[PDB]
Amino acid sequence: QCKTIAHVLRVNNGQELHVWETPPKENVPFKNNTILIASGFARRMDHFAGLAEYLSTNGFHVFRYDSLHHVEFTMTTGKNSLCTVYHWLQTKGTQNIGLIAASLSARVAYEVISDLELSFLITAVGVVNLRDTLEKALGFDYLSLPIDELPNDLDFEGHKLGSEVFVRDCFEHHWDTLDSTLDKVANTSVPLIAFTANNDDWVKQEEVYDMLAHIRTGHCKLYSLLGSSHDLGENLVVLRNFYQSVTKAAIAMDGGSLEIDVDFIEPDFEQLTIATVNERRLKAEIENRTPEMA
Amino acid sequence: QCKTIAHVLRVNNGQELHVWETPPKENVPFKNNTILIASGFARRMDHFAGLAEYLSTNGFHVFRYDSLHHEFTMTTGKNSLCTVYHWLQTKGTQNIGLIAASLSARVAYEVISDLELSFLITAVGVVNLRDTLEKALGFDYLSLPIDELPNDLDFEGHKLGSEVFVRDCFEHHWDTLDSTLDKVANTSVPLIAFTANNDDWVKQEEVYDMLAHIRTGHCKLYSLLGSSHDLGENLVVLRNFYQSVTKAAIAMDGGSLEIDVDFIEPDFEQLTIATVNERRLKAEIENRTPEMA
Repeated sequence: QCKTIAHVLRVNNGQELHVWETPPKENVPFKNNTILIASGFARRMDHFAGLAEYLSTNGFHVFRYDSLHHVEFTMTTGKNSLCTVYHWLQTKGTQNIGLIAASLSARVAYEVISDLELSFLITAVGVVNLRDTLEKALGFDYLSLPIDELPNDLDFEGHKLGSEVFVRDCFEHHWDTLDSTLDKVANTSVPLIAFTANNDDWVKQEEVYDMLAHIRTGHCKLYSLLGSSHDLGENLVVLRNFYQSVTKAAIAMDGGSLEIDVDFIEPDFEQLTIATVNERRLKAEIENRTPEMA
Repeated sequence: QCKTIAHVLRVNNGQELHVWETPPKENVPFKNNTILIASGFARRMDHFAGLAEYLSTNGFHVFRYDSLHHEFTMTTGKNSLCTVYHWLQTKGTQNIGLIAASLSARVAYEVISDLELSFLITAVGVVNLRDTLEKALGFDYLSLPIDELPNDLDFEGHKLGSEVFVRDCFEHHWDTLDSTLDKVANTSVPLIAFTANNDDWVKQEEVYDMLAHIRTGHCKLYSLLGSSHDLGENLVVLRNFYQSVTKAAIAMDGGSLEIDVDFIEPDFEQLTIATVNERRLKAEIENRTPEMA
């Protein structure tokens, strides 16, 4: 299989998380930052297997990770998965790390950017206002209901969510408002490029600009993905416009720049097909792997 | 003892609640409405023993109830009021007025579009729970993650266990002014809201804002003489409290909202005896047959 490695990280409470590692290609120029990709809610995106391809063909050592589980999700479990993989890279010796995150995973990333030592953060259609996005996505503001009148589960695809556990954590760990985001983002030093989709009914672009406007370093940029809505896997043109945008941003930011009109090597359909089928091989591999304690 | 009867209601889940009943004085004109008084948080107010005195000396049959228990959450407050109301209903009592003050008045505004009450009178009643608690406790604790909260919060004499209380505020939407404004909006119950002239804890502008969302328009705001939020600051502030609410209960029992009404005022010996009767009631509640409710 192209040498992508399956890792099982076993966090001390009986929780497990899977990490998919893809090494850089043999003779491309050196890339200083290791890339972390939050690939938990990315079922419909084949867990970003093709983005890891686009990045290793361009020189990056990639780690993709999913969510902690106990053999349902709250935003705090997403935050703990990212902090677990991150401390494991640090102890394997990795020092320079960039992070890419999209949609709901981007809210989890904005939450720790004033606490984590990251070389950069890139987000795509990232949610800044959880309550408003979940309203737009589900057709109703379920967070306005008494907790005990909640439907048993909600379907926010990427996955499905147990309503009470998840809504209780929103309020208790204050994930819910645009202000909780702006408070977090405010004192960061991490460079950030934010891609918004053009026809995105779920993430208000003005709210993204407002969040960028609170980053007191003024060291950020917003760019837009053409003719896309929130669904980045809508068709193959919207998908590769995401892949190429995020790869030029990873290359620019790896070199301290925020201007993304940069050159890159693009995988062809055959390489991308091999990466898709090679994911099924990895899923079977991870069936029997030694957990690594964390 | 003066005639107050104690009762212990046990609800179907093993929580008890205490109700103190004072019948009207014998030869005074009939009063159509029984009065319920939320008295759980009124330790410093001697659990409203003298307001009951004032009221029964004027013909009202009064019930005062505490909070359900086997710490407190606002929903426990709402279930305690709903339990006693439902219990009085089973006794065939039909016309029921309610008096609530401070924290308890928020509980009262939560259910006033669901209960058939003849009227509601509130004193220094909180319309915006998050803002009052910031003012009372010095800091907005509701802005912290639940796991960084202190063990207890000391609110107005009573200690509040912080995790269970803050979880319930968000979960049952007790926290904002808007939640109050939604519950109050379609009410048919007449309301007199008394505010204190220099209350730091409750903003008068927000009480007027609440009253202004009551579509029927039959409500009135009157203000108490001095008072800060503390109705038991001194004997003058306290008697202005007792006196204002007695005129409002008299006037509203006859469908009026203007309180320049005559009333009978207990003297000091009658209020003292009510205070001592409270010790007597508190002791014998343990040798009282629980009533199912």
